Amino acid sequence: AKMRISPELKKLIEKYRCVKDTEGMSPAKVYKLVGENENLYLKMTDSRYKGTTYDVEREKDMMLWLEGKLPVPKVLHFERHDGWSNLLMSEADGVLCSEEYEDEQSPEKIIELYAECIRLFHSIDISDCPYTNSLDSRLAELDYLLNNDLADVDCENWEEDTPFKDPRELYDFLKTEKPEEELVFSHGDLGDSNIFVKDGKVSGFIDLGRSGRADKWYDIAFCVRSIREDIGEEQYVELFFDLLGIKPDWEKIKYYILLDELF
Amino acid sequence: AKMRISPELKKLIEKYRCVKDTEGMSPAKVYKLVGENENLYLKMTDSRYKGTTYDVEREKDMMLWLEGKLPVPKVLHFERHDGWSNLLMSEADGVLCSEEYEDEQSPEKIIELYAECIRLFHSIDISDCPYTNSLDSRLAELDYLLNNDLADVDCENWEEDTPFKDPRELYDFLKTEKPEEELVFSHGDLGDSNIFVKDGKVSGFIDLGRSGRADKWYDIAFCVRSIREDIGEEQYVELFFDLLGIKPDWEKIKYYILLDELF
Ligand SMILES: Nc1ncnc2c1ncn2[C@@H]1O[C@H](COP(=O)(O)OP(=O)(O)O)[C@@H](O)[C@H]1O
Ligand SMILES: Nc1ncnc2c1ncn2[C@@H]1O[C@H](COP(=O)(O)OP(=O)(O)O)[C@@H](O)[C@H]1O
Ligand SMILES: [Mg+2]
Ligand SMILES: [Mg+2]
Ligand SMILES: [Mg+2]
Ligand SMILES: [Mg+2]
Repeated sequence: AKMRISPELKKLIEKYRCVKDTEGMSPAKVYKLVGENENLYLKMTDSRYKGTTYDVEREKDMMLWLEGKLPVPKVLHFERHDGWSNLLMSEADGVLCSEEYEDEQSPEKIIELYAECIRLFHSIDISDCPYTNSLDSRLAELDYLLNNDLADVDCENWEEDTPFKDPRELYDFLKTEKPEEELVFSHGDLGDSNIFVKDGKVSGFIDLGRSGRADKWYDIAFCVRSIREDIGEEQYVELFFDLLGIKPDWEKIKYYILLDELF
Repeated sequence: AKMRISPELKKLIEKYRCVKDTEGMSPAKVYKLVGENENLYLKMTDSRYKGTTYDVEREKDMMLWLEGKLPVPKVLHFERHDGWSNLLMSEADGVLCSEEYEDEQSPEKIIELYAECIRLFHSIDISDCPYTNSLDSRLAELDYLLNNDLADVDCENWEEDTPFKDPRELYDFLKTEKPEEELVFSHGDLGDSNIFVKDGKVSGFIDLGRSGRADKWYDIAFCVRSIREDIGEEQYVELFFDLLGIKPDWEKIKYYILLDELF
C-alpha cells in the first residue's frame, strides 16, 4: 500500500516506460515516461522541501499561471502523496538548448537566446504572480536549507581557492550586502538544461520552482555566469549586454551569482 | 562552522580539484578529487542511512578488512561528521569494467572476469569478517528502509506488468520465500561499475557497503543479471556457469535478483 505516488497517478503512468533522468542536478526525482505516442515527465520532491522553491507544487502553480504567458509544459496531474509533491506534465516542445548547442562553436546563439528570454520575461505581467522570490524570502529559505542541511553542496566549494570558507559565511554576506530590488518576472534557473528551442525561437521553459517575482538582475546574472562557464572570452558577456541594451550592474550581478552558489 | 566535512578532512582535500561522480545510483555522494600527484575519492552518506548497508562507515570497515585479501582502495581517512559518514580513499587500480567493455564486443572476457571474482570471493577466509549480511539482516534493514521511505526510488515498480503491486508485497514475498544460506564472502553489488580490470584480470573492487558474509548465490545472481542486461545473449550465462563448474539454481537466482530490486 505504501507508495510515493497515488493509485490514481500510478494508473495514469502504468502504460509508460519509466526512464529516470540522469542529470539529478536537484533533490527532485525526474522521470521521463516513454509512451507509444508521446513522452510525459513526472517530477517529484519529498516533504523536506515542502514549501521551498524546490517544491514541485510550486513548480505546478507557476506552470499553470504561466500558461498563455510563456511556453511551458501542460499540467496533466498534480498531487501531494505521503509527503511527496508529484507533478505529471507533458513533454516540453522543441529541442533542449544544451542539446541544440551541444557540440557547436556558436556561443553567440545561446547569448541571443538568453537575450530573447530576458525580453519575454520583462513583458510578463506579474501583478497576480503566485510567488514573490524577493531576497527576504530567498534568504529566509536559504537559512532554513542551511540549518537543515538541505542546500546543495557544490563540492568545488571545498577547494582551497574558494573565497567563502563555509556556507554561513556566504549567507552572512548575502544578508549584509542585499541590493535594492525592482521586481519583474524571474525564471530562477535560466540554464540551457531548462530551456527549449525550436526554429531559433524559445519553445519551452521547465524547472520553474524558483519562478516568480525577483529582481531583473537575478536571471541576467545567471546568464553572465553561464556565458563565462562555457567560454573564457569576456567579449561574449559584452555582446550579451549589447543585445539587452542595458549597462551591466556588476554589484548586483556578483551578488546574485554568489547567492546561487548555495543552490 | 556547519559543514558536511570536518576541518581536518577539508584540509586533506584542499589541494584537490573536485569532480562529482555523475552516476548517483545510490544515496551516497561520490566525489573524484583530481590532484597533480594522484586522484582520491570522497564518498559520503548521510545520517538516515546509518547502520545500513549504504553507510560508508560499514563500507570503510569492509574496505579495511579486505586489505591484503582483495584489491581494494586504501582508506586514507574516515570520520563521522555532523551526521555524515565520510570516507577518503585512494583511486582503484585498473580500468572500470564498464569502460574496458564500453562498446567493444568481448562478452566472454566479462564472463571470465565475473567467474574470476566469484572464485576469488570463495577463497576469502571470512572467519573474522566484520559483517554478516544474512537474509534476516538484509530483510530487517529493508523493512527499516521501507518504513522510512528510504528504499530505492520506484520507477519501473510503477509499471503495469510488474509482478508485485507494491514494495511491501515484494518484501513479504522475500520474507516468506527466504531460502537456506551458505555464507561465503559476498561483495554485495557485483557489477561493471564496481569492478576494475587490468590485463584481463580483476584489479579493483569498490562500493563495499553490502560486502561481508552472505549466501554464495547472491553475487552469482548479480552476475547473471549483469550478463543478461549488459551482454544480452543467454549463451553467455551458460558459459558463466561452465566456468564456475556448477549448475545454476534458478530458484535462488530469481530470489536474489528480486532482493536487490528495492535497494
Ligand atoms: N516536461 C519536460 N519536457 C522535457 N524534458 C523535461 C521535462 N521535465 C524534465 N525534463 C528533462 O529532465 C531534466 C531535469 O528536469 P528539471 O525539471 O530541470 O529538474 P531539476 O530541477 O533537477 O533540474 C531537464 O533538464 C530535461 O532534460
Ligand atoms: N576509489 C575509487 N576509484 C575509482 N573510481 C571510483 C572510486 N570510488 C568511486 N569511483 C567511481 O564512482 C562511481 C560511484 O562510486 P560507488 O562507490 O560505486 O558509489 P555507489 O554506491 O553510488 O555506486 C563508481 O562507479 C566509479 O566509477
Ligand atoms: Mg533543471
Ligand atoms: Mg531545478
Ligand atoms: Mg557503485
Ligand atoms: Mg553502491
